[PDB]
Amino acid sequence: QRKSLLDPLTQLWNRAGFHALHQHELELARASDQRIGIIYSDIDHFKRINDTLGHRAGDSVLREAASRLRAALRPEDLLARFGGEEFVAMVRVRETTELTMIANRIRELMEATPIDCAGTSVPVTISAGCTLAGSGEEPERALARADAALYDAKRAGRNRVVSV
Amino acid sequence: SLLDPLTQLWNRAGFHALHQHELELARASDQRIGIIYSDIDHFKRINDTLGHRAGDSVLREAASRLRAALRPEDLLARFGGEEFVAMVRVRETTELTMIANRIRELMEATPIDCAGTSVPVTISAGCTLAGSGEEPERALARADAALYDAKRAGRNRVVSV
Ligand SMILES: Nc1nc2c(ncn2[C@@H]2O[C@@H]3COP(=O)(O)O[C@H]4[C@@H](O)[C@H](n5cnc6c(=O)[nH]c(N)nc65)O[C@@H]4COP(=O)(O)O[C@H]3[C@H]2O)c(=O)[nH]1
Ligand SMILES: Nc1nc2c(ncn2[C@@H]2O[C@@H]3COP(=O)(O)O[C@H]4[C@@H](O)[C@H](n5cnc6c(=O)[nH]c(N)nc65)O[C@@H]4COP(=O)(O)O[C@H]3[C@H]2O)c(=O)[nH]1
Repeated sequence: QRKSLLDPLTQLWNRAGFHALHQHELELARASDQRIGIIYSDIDHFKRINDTLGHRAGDSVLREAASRLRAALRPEDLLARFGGEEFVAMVRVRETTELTMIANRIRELMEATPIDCAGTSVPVTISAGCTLAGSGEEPERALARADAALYDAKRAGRNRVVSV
Repeated sequence: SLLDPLTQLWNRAGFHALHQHELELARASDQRIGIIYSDIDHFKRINDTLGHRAGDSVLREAASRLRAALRPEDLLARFGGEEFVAMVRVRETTELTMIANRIRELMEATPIDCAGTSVPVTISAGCTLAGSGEEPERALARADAALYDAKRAGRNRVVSV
């Protein structure tokens, strides 16, 4: 099947599939009088995990992450993995306060429970940047603003959310 | 219209009027009609010890917390007394039970402000899914009965049936 729109490892959307889904969400969003929020998150200290315990361990962390995230969001919310240890969500909401709240939700639940990697339990946190797609703003533009907030989130110490 | 004057929530009439529409909706998205039936615990004690204005305020804050604790499409109603009925489309009763306990918890999490008087309140609920072609009223009764068991068991308690 023409399933090259998925991330093989986690079965989430990949960068390409994610970007194609934008337009239709723009439709839905204007439709239901909602806003389009992006949450861009990244697993903290991922190399440390990988280099220390091996690629399988890291792939395990990634799989557990994708799963927790998927489970913490409504069915219609887009969730993707572009590569590395980063998960990007797109949610239809009313205002940014709600987006931040969703972001810290994901963050806390990732922090709340360690992850089993071949009998070795590994504690992980996640950082996120999040923003609303501006009125008449293009998709990539908002994505980059969220990527940049994520950067600031890492710099500010990690395990935190930066709403912008 | 089809509203409870006091709280501007649906009344028994408004409830039954939407039901058939909720059936159609539930069928479309392969969901089940969930009913949560709840009653404020020890409500007369409040009315007596602080007055009908107070009792009426507690009722107003509940409608507001409940309503804020559900999604817009979830039906929230007050038939009368101090009881709030909710109708929510879901896929299995564990989900209905969680929703119920959530409402219960937030009701207990914060006293209710009665004009410079914060009063602790709790709520009890009984919940159930409607069977295929079941009369709303039958489902209503089953949840009302579980609500009763929840009261008899000690209140501040959910009974899923
Ligand atoms: N697309 C999307 N939107 C989200 C998500 N989480 C939150 N929101 C939005 O943010 C609003 C406020 O959410 P809230 O503070 O959690 O406050 C929530 C929450 O207390 C309650 N609640 C509603 N649905 C659920 C649920 O499926 N699980 C849990 N635990 N609580 C819920 O209802 C309140 C408001 O319901 P809403 O009117 O729907 O209002 C929501 C909703 O539009 C999400 O994962 N995806
Ligand atoms: N109509 C209706 N259905 C409800 C309500 N609450 C829960 N559900 C349903 O119950 C499922 C699981 O809820 P969950 O355990 O809280 O697990 C939730 C929860 O962690 C997260 N969550 C989703 N929306 C919200 C929200 O608005 N606020 C908060 N705090 N959490 C949410 O998404 C997870 C699953 O989302 P779902 O796929 O949508 O799946 C949901 C959803 O179908 C409600 O107030 N109204």
